[PDB]
Amino acid sequence: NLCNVNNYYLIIAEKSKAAKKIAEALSEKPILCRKYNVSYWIIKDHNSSKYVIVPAAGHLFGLKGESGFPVYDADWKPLWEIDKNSYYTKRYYQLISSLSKYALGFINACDYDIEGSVIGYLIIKNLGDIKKAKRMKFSALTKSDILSAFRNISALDYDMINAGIARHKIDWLWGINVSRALMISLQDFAKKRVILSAGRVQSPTLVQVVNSEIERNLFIPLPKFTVSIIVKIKDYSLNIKVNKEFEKITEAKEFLNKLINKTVKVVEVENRVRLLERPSPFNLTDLQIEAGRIYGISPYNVERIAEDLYLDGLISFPRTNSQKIPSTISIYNIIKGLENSSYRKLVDLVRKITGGKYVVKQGIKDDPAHPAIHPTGEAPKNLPNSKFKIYDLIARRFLGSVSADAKLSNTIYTLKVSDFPLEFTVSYTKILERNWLDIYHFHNVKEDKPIFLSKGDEGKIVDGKVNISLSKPTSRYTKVSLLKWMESSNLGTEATRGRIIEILVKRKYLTNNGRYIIPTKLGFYIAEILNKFFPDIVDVRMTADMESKLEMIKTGKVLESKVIKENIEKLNKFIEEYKVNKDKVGESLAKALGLIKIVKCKYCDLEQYKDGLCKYHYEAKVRLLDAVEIWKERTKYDHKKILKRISSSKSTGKYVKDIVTYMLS
DNA sequence: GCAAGGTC
Ligand SMILES: [Zn+2]
Repeated sequence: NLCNVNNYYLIIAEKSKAAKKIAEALSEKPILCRKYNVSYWIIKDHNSSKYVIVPAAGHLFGLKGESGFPVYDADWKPLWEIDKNSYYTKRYYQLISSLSKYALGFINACDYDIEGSVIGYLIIKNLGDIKKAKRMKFSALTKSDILSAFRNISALDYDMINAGIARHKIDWLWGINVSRALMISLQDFAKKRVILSAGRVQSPTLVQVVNSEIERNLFIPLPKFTVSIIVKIKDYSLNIKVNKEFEKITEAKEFLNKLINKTVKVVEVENRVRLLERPSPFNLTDLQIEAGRIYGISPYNVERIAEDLYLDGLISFPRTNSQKIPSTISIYNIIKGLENSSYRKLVDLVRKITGGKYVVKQGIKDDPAHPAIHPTGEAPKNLPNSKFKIYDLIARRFLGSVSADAKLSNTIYTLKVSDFPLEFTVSYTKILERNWLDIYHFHNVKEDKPIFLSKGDEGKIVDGKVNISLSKPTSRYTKVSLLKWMESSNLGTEATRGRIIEILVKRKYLTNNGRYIIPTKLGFYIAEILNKFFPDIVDVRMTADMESKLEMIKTGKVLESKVIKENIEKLNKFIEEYKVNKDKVGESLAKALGLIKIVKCKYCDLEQYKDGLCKYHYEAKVRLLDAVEIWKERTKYDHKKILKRISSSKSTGKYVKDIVTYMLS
């Protein structure tokens, strides 16, 4: 049988598609084999050496520690021996273990990042011979990249491996201990056993939602005033908002008074042609943001649809931060694949506006292991509309990036009020060449109605208004805008961000208020408890500091052992200081879950704090009265008018509106 | 039991 083979080198890939692609790169007829119901590949013909290519399935090993508190040591163990979720990995473990027995040497061909180095290391270490190990380094999954990596096989980068291991240790230490400190404190106080968690990523994310929700529910809009004018010039009546703001309504009224009756004169005309840049290809964060804005799909669902499309061979590997396509990726093969599909009409358009040359508009962000998300060229069949909407975004985004920047004709009129130092512009845009706007057609570009003015034309300011504008709070969070905030803060990875948000929901820390996501009462107190006794775990700075130490490990500037001991010092010091207050923590937690029931606020479910009000409803009144004074000085309105306008604004925090409502009776 | 991180 063809699948019998001896004296080969064992090439370990991170996933089954990567293994297949490597096998296809090294032989034109690689041998498909099957054992423990896992596919693997034999190469009998690559330059007179034998190779077996076997996929892992993500991590096959994970840290495992003792039970109890606190625990400052853990061991790598088979994931299936500890986690019944990842029982899926056992058959991969068994296959690789079997194949390692006859192998002459081992090559880690997992993805070229910190986690890939660890996955392959632990597999070779525990199932193979780490003394006979080498590394394959490729940043894309093309034959050229793979065969070049294969030719340039090097020794293991232990600095990269140790950074990866350090990341696991740090996250295990803080995640497990602090999560246990939460559960153990409640257990000793309330004699209740509930699942509570904290972590380097999930907890700064919870606190962000909680802090924003607090400031928002306490927000009072403050008033400012701007002036708009009516300009009669020739057949035209122009309504112009003057770029000047006023705190006091009286100085806005004096400004408007000084503009009315004055003459305005066109002093400059500029006809300029602007290029509107075509988009770059998607990274997962861009795709999540766009799919959210255009279709309302949640970032966790976008991640899993993108995965299904990639498992179907329709798009490249989606868990990528890159917005770049490297030169080893055949654009021609994608375009001609998309020609043999329903997109051929758009391809013909791209071929037209480019003169037949497809140049990717390379984005800024990179990824060491993968290029940006792009269609493979394979034509889809039987995509439910939800999976087609994602595929179409990716394909039109890629096709748009290989097309042409759009051309805009801007007519800009500079008008000056004669007898006053005030200039202001009036402009309309007309789209010369839509170009990518017809391909990635998810961008509305406003073409105003043309206005024909000439240098020397004059008009009168015949009217105007003082316009009030009320200040605005921070916006509410959606799952996608939270995703965006995490990426912006460098929390999580393309894979974990969606999932970690869903963890915060499953722990009942956050919940869905329709479109939005809002903290629960449990979430509120967990943020407070964690900021009080474990503030490091609640700041995005912990990830920044950890990333910095990890880059030092990767570059030979520090030892993993130091970083872990330092981490243990900080955690333990908090652990010591914690288990004195550990019954207050359980107490706060007991209140958090509604076990210590309490006297409720006059207006909500929170615990009353002063004058019959919870601490936030009390602060809402303090802040309201301060604001009401500011409104008085600025607007000259009477008290009832101020309240009723504050009660009218969607910007007004809920807690404030409860008090205003009451003040109005 | 709990993290964050791979992938299924
Ligand atoms: Zn209250």
